[PDB]
Amino acid sequence: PGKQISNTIKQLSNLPEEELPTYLNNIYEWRCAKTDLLYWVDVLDRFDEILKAVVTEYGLGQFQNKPMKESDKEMVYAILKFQKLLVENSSNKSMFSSFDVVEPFIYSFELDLAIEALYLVSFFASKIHIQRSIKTSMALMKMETLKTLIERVKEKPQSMYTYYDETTNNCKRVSIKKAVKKGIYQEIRRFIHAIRLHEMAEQHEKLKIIRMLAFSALVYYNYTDLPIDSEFISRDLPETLAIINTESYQMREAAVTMIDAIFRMRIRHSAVIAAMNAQSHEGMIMNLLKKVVNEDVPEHFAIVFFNFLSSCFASGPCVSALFSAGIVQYVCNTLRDQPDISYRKRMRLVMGANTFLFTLPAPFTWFISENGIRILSKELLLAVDVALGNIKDHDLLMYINSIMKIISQLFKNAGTAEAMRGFLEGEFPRAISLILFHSEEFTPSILAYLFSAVGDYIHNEPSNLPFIIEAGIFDGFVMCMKKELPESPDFLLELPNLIEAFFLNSELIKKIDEENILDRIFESFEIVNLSNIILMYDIGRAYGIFLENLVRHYPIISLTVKEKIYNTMKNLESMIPNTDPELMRLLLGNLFRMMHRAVYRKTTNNQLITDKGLLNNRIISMLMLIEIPTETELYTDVMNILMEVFDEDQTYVISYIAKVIDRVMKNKVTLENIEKIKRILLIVNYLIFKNEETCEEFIKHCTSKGFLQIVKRISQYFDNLKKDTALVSVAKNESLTNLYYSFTMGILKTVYRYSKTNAKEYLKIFGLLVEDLLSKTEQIDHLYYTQRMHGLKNYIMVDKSPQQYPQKNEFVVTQEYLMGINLSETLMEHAKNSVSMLKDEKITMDAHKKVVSSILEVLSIYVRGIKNLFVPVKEPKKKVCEIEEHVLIIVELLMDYIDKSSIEHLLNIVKTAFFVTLRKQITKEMDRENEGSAEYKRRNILGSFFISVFLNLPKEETEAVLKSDIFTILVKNKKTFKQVYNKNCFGLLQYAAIKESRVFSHLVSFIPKMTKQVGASTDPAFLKLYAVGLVFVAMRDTLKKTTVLSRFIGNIVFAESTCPAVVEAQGIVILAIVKLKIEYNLAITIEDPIIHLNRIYAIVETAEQKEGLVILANLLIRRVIESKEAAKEAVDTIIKNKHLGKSRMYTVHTVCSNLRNALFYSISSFLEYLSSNFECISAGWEEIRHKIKIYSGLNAELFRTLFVHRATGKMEQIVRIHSLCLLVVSFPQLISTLVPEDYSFFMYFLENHAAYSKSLKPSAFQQEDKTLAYWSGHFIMLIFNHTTYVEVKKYILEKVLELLPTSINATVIFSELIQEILTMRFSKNTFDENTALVKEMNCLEVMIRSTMQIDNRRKDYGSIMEILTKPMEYITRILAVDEKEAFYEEVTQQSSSEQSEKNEFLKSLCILPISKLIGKEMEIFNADERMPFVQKILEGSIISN
Repeated sequence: PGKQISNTIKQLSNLPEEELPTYLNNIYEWRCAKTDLLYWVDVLDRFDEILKAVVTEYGLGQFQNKPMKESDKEMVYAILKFQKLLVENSSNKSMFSSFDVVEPFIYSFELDLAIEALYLVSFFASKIHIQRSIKTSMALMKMETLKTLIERVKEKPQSMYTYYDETTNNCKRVSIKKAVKKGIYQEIRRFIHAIRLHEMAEQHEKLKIIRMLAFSALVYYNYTDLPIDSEFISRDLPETLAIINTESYQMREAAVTMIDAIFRMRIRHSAVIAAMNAQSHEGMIMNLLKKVVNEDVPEHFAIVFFNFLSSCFASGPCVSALFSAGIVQYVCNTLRDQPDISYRKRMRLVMGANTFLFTLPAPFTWFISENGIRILSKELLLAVDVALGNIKDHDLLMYINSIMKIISQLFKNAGTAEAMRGFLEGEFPRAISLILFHSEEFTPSILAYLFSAVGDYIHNEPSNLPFIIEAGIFDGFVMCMKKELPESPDFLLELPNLIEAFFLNSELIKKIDEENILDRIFESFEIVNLSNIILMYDIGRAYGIFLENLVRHYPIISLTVKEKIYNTMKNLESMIPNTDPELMRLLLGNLFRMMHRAVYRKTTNNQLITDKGLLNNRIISMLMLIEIPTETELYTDVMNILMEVFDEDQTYVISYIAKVIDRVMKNKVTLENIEKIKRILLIVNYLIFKNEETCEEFIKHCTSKGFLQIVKRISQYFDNLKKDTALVSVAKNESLTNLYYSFTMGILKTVYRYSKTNAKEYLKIFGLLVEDLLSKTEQIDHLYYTQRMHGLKNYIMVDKSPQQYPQKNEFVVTQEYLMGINLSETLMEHAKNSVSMLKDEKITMDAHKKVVSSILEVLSIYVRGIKNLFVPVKEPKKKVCEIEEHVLIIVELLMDYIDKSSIEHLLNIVKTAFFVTLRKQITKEMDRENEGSAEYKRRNILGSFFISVFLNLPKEETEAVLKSDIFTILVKNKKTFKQVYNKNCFGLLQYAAIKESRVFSHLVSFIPKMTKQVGASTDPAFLKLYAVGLVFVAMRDTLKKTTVLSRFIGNIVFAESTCPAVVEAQGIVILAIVKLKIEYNLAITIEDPIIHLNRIYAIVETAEQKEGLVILANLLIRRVIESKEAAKEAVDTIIKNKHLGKSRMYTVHTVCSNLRNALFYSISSFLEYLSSNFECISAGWEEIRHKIKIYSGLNAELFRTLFVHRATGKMEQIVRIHSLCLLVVSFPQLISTLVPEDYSFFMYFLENHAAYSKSLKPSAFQQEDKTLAYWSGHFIMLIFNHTTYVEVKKYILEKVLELLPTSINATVIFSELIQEILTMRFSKNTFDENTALVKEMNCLEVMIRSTMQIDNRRKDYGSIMEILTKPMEYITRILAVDEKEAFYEEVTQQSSSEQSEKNEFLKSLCILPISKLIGKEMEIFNADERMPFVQKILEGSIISN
């Protein structure tokens, strides 16, 4: 911002609309630096909205108010002109959203509005070729609307106007000469424009310049993807240059802007130069230059024209042509010949120069050869000698700025080193000395470019340096620096460069040391006003690099630089506590980011300027004063430099921080001191954590008595902080205790993880800290026990075995460390005392649960690595048996207080008590003999207690651990078997039953007792248990037992239910019973399942997750249909699927897992297949040598009976037809035996299929309607594809042909029916007979008859035609082609939640192959079991066979 910026913003925002033009007219030109548009957002919005109000008052559609007020027009005219004036010197113009209002001003009746708005448009879209981002801003209006102004305006050019319109497609006139009423005299706007051009001819020159402005604006939006031919440049460019050369100024303004637009896009610059006459010395732009220097031109047009020239000077060939014309000699002649030209003319000349003296090197070479530099010296000296003794002339100082810059970039460019020859010889030294001696009254840019050029020339050669020196140049420099320095960025940016350039000589170094100019260089940081500039630019990095290179090349002043810089850090640290916090935050950020690169580098002489002790003193003094956020860059830099210093020498750093923290500790207790200790604890935590490798001395000092006494005093002070809550709140006390404990944890982890840590020395400090902790525990206030006990848990955590070996959970050496402390006695004391308070009822029950869970986990993970725990081992059972006795005592003491937070730890305890057994570390014989053991009976009675405790909870909590391997042995006892069977928690029963065999040994005996309770049990768990038990006993009896299955006789009847779980249970029971009956002789007889089937279909409507219901229904129905031979052949095909792969498959287990469905389907079939056609399975003994459907026993009558079911509801009919599709796909042979009369029922299928049109989508539809239509059509087309049945196909093709021409939708859907009939090809020969049958009936005749008969004049008629193009074309292509290639041809040659989930479920439904159907249906029976005893015993049977 600034002073004028905000003042103009507020004036344009507050001044009334009547007074707005009055103040606007004062500011004729922007005499200020380039700004940004983001500050005038409010001004832009106000001007835009008042423009909307004005134009809406005018109508924006008809311009009804032709006689308009002068106040509003003057207001808008000034608003536009000065908005433009503000905006040419602005930034970020892609956000300009006021563009949409200017279009009606172009067509407005007052053409001052139009000229101003089009001037704004010209400026805004003149930058398209450079920025290219104004596409969004200027896309508010079309680029095609204003094309009515291609025609040239003459003296009343046209009294005839022709307009072109649609539909009529004719051109005619509308009278304009009437002009009776102002209302009627892109199309009414075009009519208004016609009236403007014809009726009002007095202001015909004005509308003429309007038309040029509008055509130019169209060019500016887009110069159009352009018809660029040779003739385009041949007429457009010469006509425009003649326009500029001959006619007036307003229109040549648009002309020069548009030719600049044409130039900048950089196309056809060869023809542009050729027609441009730019290579001639007197080209048209140089002709304009002569005109401008001779006769005055308006400032706006002059600025635009010279910006056009500057754009021209950017391109290569263009500047080459201009230089060949002699632009350098031209401007040199104009400069030499007359001194009376204005400063602005030479300003424009040198702004051109700052481009064409750097675009190409040849103009620079000729300029050097043309004595140009000395001419510049002459003009500069005369300008400055006129300057002296007079008031501030803005134009003169801007000219001097321009001279300084042009010389600065001329010297800086590497290829422009030709100017070094004539600097000293010319009056450049005198001019630069004069500039230095009067720098106070000059623009700071003058001085910055001066310093830049001086430094560059000094660096160019040291030959002429003294001639600079004793000429008083350095004297003038020093006396200039003595006065208060300018507050400019570039001045202090370029000062170090000249300092180094002077340092190129030793005498200058000794003199600057004598005069100490570095004082100001260093002090440049601590200025509040300049601090903003320091924020903006990267001054700190520049200072750091400068000082680094200075000390690198010149270590002579290293001592002085060091002393002065440390004095500067001390001075800056002095003003920290007594200034606004953000000020030190940002100043310290700057100072640290500059010392980051200034000090601690790897170059030479940096070790001289890196002092560890003093820098540590200053950094610690900084640290104990200010709080620093983590995410700030200053935090990162201070951490980086401090860790580098610490890594340089850890010992002195830790010793010094220790003594400083002790000394500040012994002072008064203050909250600021609390912040200091907090931050010091945090920083020591980070430095401990970041330490990758540690020296042994650091570990020893951490174990030194001084360090531990410091830490114990810290603990004492923290306890003092715990004295009162008002000073340190409970949250603050908890936080400080947590951070202190975290420090202890970190140091303990570091010392333990240290290589070959001294066990005794580490245990010494560990014992000291734990005894301090337990001493602090006896205090009555136990509210902080949570973090203390978490701390002791972490103490257990740090002393743990590395467990590097995978699948290893056992203490390596930490067991002895743990047992050497007698922690068990402390556990006993804590347990009894906690139960004592439990009797005292002063603790919340949930708090009691969390306390006992904490105790349980402490004990569990304290003992889980104890060796030979519950192991009957002879020698080491002296104390581990005592530990087990303690554990049983404690668990007896806490028999009634096991919570969900404790059940996992109880599982951990039981896992530890049986670790080797469940990990199969037993030999099945050592376990078989270890029954008579003290540890064995102990763990038995404990397991009894755990079962008793677990059975005291509701089902919800027990569901978490319903599947644990511990129960496999817990229920293995028949006593516990029946005890938990009485508890009715059968999920454990199924899981352990799958995982264990003796549980089945008892369960099969149990089954006959509960065979009677099955009837209408209405329980999921009981029924699934019955099913799984029956199937498992059936397979076990097939495994050469047999006689057990024969003894089971009974019968069960079922009732009706509405709850789903009951119906899935009944369905699974039917599955099991029918599958067992069809395969094996079982005396249990059940009724006809079809009643339960229609139950399922009647109920699937309301139930959720119908996927299970439908899949079980389909599987059971094919079980009913299928026979043993069909299943055996299907299993054979499944085996052959892998058999043809001939992979390696060395292990039996992987093959069994991949084919679990084949194994568990019918074990007899797979066993006989492996006996005869054995696969390529190594079988654990070398390698083995390796190597149309007709089915019987089917139930076709049931299919026929369900065929005429004719249900009513939507979803169950959809399910039934899906089942029909699946069964016919699986079993096409059943359709062959249907009654020859049922074909009349296909009417329903084809009708409800054709009722809905998927192509012509009707609204108010349901997704279920789409599903029904798709599936109904799919069923019949599947009959076509998958069946070789001719007569039924002939009958149905008849029916479809008669029903086709009934209606338009019927015709479309029937043509699509035939299309999908012919598209996907089931088989080659079958497709051939299909084609023969379809051609025999000659469908084409009648269907094309329907094609042209229904032709009617209607809106959707045409759309129906392109819909129907594809079917006949495809049929004709197929039919005409012979049988051989016809098969080879192709085409084109929470209510919402339930609805969404059921729709997605319907979408998921599709046809699947039988094998994965088996897999997913019997996943329920296997319960996704991986390695049961079933697979092991089957592998044994296979191996033995």
